[PDB]
Amino acid sequence: HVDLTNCDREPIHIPGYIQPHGCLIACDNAMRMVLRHSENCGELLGLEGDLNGRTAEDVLGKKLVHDLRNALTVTTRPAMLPAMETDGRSFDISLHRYKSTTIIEFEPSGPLGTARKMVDRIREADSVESLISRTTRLVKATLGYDRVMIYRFQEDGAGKVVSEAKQPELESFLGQYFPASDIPQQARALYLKNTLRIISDASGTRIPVLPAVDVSGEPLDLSYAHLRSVSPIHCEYLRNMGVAASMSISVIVDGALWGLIACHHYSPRVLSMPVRIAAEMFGEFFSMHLQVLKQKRRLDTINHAHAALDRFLRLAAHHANIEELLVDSFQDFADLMPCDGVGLWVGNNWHGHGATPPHDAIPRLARFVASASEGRVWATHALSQAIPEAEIYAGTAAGMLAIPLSQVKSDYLLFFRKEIVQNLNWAGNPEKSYETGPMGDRLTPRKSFAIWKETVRLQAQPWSEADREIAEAARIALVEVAFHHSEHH
Amino acid sequence: YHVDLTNCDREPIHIPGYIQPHGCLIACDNAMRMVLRHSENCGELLGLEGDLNGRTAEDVLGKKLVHDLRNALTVRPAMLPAMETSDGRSFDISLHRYKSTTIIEFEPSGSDAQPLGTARKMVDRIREADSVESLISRTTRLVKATLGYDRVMIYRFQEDGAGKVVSEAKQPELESFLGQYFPASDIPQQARALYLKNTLRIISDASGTRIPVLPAVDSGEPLDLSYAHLRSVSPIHCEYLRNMGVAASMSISVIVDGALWGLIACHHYSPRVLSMPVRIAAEMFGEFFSMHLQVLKQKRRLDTINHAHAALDRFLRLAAHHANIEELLVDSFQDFADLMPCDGVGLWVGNNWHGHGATPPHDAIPRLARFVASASEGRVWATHALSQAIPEAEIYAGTAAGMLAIPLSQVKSDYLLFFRKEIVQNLNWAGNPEKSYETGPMGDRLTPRKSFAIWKETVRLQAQPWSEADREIAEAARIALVEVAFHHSEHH
Ligand SMILES: *C/C=C1/C(=C/C2=NC(=C\c3[nH]c(/C=C4/NC(=O)C(C=C)=C4C)c(C)c3CCC(=O)O)/C(CCC(=O)O)=C2C)NC(=O)[C@H]1C
Ligand SMILES: *C/C=C1/C(=C/C2=NC(=C\c3[nH]c(/C=C4/NC(=O)C(C=C)=C4C)c(C)c3CCC(=O)O)/C(CCC(=O)O)=C2C)NC(=O)[C@H]1C
Ligand SMILES: [Cl-]
Ligand SMILES: [Cl-]
Repeated sequence: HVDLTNCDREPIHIPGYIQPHGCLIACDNAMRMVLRHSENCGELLGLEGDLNGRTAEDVLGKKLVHDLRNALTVTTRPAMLPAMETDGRSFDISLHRYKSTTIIEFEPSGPLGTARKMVDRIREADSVESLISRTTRLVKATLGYDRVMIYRFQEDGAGKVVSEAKQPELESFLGQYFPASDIPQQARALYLKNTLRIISDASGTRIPVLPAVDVSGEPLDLSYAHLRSVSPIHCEYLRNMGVAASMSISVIVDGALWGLIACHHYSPRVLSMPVRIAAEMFGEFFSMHLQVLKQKRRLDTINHAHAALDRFLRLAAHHANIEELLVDSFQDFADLMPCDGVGLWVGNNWHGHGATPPHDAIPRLARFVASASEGRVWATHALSQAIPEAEIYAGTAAGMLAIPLSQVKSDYLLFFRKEIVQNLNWAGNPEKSYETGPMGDRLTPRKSFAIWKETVRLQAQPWSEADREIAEAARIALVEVAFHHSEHH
Repeated sequence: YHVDLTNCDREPIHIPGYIQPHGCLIACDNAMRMVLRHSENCGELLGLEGDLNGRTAEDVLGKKLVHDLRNALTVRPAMLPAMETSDGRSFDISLHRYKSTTIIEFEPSGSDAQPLGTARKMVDRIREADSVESLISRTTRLVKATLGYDRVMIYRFQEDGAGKVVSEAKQPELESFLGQYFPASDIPQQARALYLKNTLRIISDASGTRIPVLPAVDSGEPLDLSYAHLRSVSPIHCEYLRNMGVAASMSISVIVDGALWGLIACHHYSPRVLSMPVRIAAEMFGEFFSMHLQVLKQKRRLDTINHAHAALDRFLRLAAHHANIEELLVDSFQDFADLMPCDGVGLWVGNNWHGHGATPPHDAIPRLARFVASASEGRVWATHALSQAIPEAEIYAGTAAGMLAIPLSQVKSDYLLFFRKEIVQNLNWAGNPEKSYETGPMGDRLTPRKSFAIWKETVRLQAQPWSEADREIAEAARIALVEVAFHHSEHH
């Protein structure tokens, strides 16, 4: 009995049910004997009686067993076998082996070409922004879903809606965030393991797997089964939205879950196997192209930083007073990385530009970095957790990155970021409200957004590994300025 | 016009006026309405009665085939295997438009597997390669075993455009070229341009009777065969191949950062051509090989850069506990040899030398330090040609032909110096010095023995160039050492 108290640990990989848009047979490892079957196998495949204890050869016939045993060699990911002949009827068959069990999934029948056409419309994108923008538009028109979104996962596991294409009558979620808890760890693991997650009907009656628990007390692990049933938590969430069906394409960068291409329909919908194969091929190209553009943007940003710091080094060689040059120059360092403010703290004198803590606050911050830092870059996105008094000015500066200008003096170049809620660009309608089921308003985008805001209260956008690399290049450039100055003075 | 060794550097190999005899070529107007030119062998190969120039493409090829070819041109040349011609027979057709001309190329169809299946099997056998070395090593063995050529080599182009043979799979009776180099002049610029433009270059027969394109000149214009796979071969290269005993070849161009990284060169000692479907597979393999090489290269660069940073960070922590930085460096300098490929390293501080490995003699260092001082703007200075900067350095070029200097001060001419031997000293050539080659009318220039001798002369007194990676690591070392000096001054 899953509810909001235990849905974080719901065993969604072993639900004991499938979705009604196909049927499922579980065989032993050698595909000799039928061990389990979905209750709808008789109806869909035209079979009579309890299929359990019948041979694979009996239930499937000599030909299909021969063909499926061969395909099981290909087994990586599940083998997708569209348009397989049974009675001379056509079934789209998915076949995999996991936990010493052969799972065979059947759909009544109805790729390179569709895939090639989609990939040709994104392969010329030359920015991450351009790729993610055009992808929702392209997937929506090609796969025919009412809404297509892209989420980018944040360092804390929250999702941000970074792209959206939708029917003009729908509310917008663009620029919205949801908390990490909206997608539990087992769901994330399954998104990482499977390219596609299909939900044909959020109000479809689940079909039991017979048996749910076998004679040995083992549940059936449906981790790689596309027909695997959906948490009633998530089904209630979609029903509250008015969503009736979904398909997600997992975006994998550096072997990790970067985000999802989330396709939502406001009526039941399932794509044929051939179209899903195309969507999966599109997903792999999207992921690779995203990873290529992301590397290029990083390289350009690091190179920009180096060229700016080299200009500063050449400039500084012609200056007898380094403190004066920095007082005149420090605001230009704001261009090195995303920040809302920058400041110079040298000889107990403060110079601020943009959104910073007030001069009164800087001694305490300088003191804390001196204590906290081992002479290297020190950075936090949650100043109030380090310095409670920092809560007062969290609206202006919730995040700080500190570059030491000396190992002897408590002098710093300080970068600041606003509370992340202050930089929101949400396209949504705060008047749009949602109906709820027995679990209450927790399972609504409105409440999800409110919960996210509570989790980032008094916090800024985290300092990226790139921001930290740029900060280290700046620390080291400034050491060099100081050294060359002492060499000649 | 006759090509020879004085003008082969500018031979117009894109407009030879001939094709190779393993197919035939029809050139049409941009709309594929009219036949403008044809190879002499079109008559024999396609079974066409009478001169073709002036006829409609539909009259020559039939309405159905021209319809399909028009469609293919609507949807790199188009590779169309097993096309049915008007007389029932199957032809592998290559189709492209260039310089307002449609070029149709024909080969008799055989029996072939789907290219994608062939390509996938090859790709599956290199995709698990986790180093550049493992990829380059296994690729010549795999390609030879798949395509059935007598020799498969990989060349890597050097900074000066020279090729190095970095992988080889061969018949056991053949001479080895592994670890050999050839000078840049062995592949002229227009040949390089065509290796960049075309993934595959096919030579069916290095001694084969050229088939004329009729007419060779139309308006005075020759037929541009830049993208035609049947384009004939320079007499110079055919003579080179005949001298080697090579009768046929196929090269797969390796493209990295939109530049020609190298070739997978397939050589046969008897006339040989692959079917179009196996050539499509070879092209798909080449594309995958290029991408996987780039991924392995990126990981190897990142690992060497991170290894350098980790080592320089250990040194910074170490130095913080040392009152005497000069002494620490005297004790430590040899460890810096581990940052980048080098044959020697030394410390020049306070007119005192300490050397490790292959370095100039102690007496040579003051002249080198003085040179860097006058030539450097207080940043890293590096050369692979010391004697070109300092004539005196020729004396010790065997030991040290290349130097990368890291300045330790802006007010004292103190350096950490890295050295590389003359490149011929680090040669790992698997070849037979007693293997000799017959020659044609152009003489022994067109032989591997003389190619290698010419290369050796182009790099005499020179080392392996310092890579962009080596220079990035040197700059991290310079900066780390500035930081050691500064923190020393802060606390002392
Ligand atoms: C305690 C467990 C909860 C839970 C579980 C599951 N969520 C799953 C998928 C899922 N949930 C959401 C959340 C959203 N928040 C929004 O603000 C919003 C829209 C504006 C959505 C849709 C998302 C985004 C997803 C990802 C799929 C998609 O986008 O379509 C999930 C997996 C379902 C499956 O098996 O396919 C589980 C389990 N959701 C909760 O809210 C909680 C409390
Ligand atoms: C002045 C022009 C010259 C010239 C022209 C061409 N060379 C072409 C191809 C070619 N040439 C070589 C050279 C080699 N040097 C070796 O030492 C060696 C073997 C040990 C070889 C084979 C190479 C490597 C190649 C690349 C193709 C291959 O390796 O199979 C060329 C293009 C031919 C074409 O149309 O396909 C031209 C033109 N070669 C000279 O030596 C000079 C003087
Ligand atoms: Cl749209
Ligand atoms: Cl990103």
